[PDB]
Amino acid sequence: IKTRAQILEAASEIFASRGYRGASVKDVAERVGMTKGAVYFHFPSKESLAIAVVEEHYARWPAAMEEIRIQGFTPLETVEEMLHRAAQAFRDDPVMQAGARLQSERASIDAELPLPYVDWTHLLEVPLQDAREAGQLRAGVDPAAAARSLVAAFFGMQHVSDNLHQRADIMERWQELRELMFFALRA
Amino acid sequence: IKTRAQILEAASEIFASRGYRGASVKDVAERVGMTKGAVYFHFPSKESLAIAVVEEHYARWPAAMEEIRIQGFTPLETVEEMLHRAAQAFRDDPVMQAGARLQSERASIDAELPLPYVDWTHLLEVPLQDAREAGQLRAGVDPAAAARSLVAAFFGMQHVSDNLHQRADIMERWQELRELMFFALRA
Ligand SMILES: CCC[C@@H]1OCC(CO)=C1C(=O)O
Ligand SMILES: CCC[C@@H]1OCC(CO)=C1C(=O)O
Repeated sequence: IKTRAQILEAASEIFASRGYRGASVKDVAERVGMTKGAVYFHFPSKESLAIAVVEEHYARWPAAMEEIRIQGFTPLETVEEMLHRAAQAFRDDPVMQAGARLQSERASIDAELPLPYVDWTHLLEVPLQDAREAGQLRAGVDPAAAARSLVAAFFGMQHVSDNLHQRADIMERWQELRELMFFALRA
Repeated sequence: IKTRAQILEAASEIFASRGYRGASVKDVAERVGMTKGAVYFHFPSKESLAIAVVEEHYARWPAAMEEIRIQGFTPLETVEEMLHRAAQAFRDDPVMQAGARLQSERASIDAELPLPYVDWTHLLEVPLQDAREAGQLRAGVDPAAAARSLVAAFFGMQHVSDNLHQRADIMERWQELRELMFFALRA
């Protein structure tokens, strides 16, 4: 039988390609192999399905940061590698593409989706605090401000890449912007 | 009688507050003082009205850059002051707020709106080229890349500010990000 993750992947594919309005639970059930009633057991409405997709595209990242940390990357290199991985994931992964598209549509999706930006901001602030204490971060740079700036800039870069080029050029666009941001952050 | 600009301002107010779907020509006509048939003389459909709002929120900026240039600001200070003025304008001006909201909604507005980002990218590239030739721009920084990075980062900053805080904190959010970007751009 199909798992929650399998249903979520199918839902992600459809939301990424069609948006919330154009997606249906009927089409998710067909894609994934099961009846609508069976899907509703896992996700009782289209709204709850959308929420689960957005939540998942955030909740995955703490574990990634832990994987990087235990390899001994410095605080600022940890932030860099997280954003590298995010860029590849928006490029490739339907759950990320769907999470972003659902959040793009938030003003006209009647569903209580998680607040954008704040999870990644909170996530990155921690290594950025360590970077400050360590002497890695340029004097006067506030870690909370750096976290906000990085998340907003990265968000904007990936959004532009999506809107204009379906994220095909995302890695180059991130490289050129990251070079400036990290030049400004490094002591 | 009402001018095109007056109709466009009323339309902007409604689009900014309600989005494209929730806006109507009927409500624009009521707001501005005139019959729907009289409004349709200027803008034959809701689509053409939306296009005019988005086009206007871009077309205004070349003149602003000229006003700054003739005061003798350096190439990089010209870029800085343009983005300062953009931040205040998104904060305050319904036409800017509407332009951004209509572009946010572009994937589900059936209207041929102008491509986002490219006008501002082209606009800023010119002074950034001058900055390079002048020796103002850090060695190795490509002007076209800097223009893209600045537009995407600024876009993201203002979007986050809108989504979370209705742009109330936009000037502070821009200051902290601009400090990093321009630290990285200046020779
Ligand atoms: C560092 C990822 C920033 C990010 O990009 C898309 C998106 C979806 O709203 C984001 C978020 O909410 O944090
Ligand atoms: C420097 C302004 C960047 C900008 O912010 C909102 C928006 C609307 O799509 C933008 C654009 O298209 O260039």
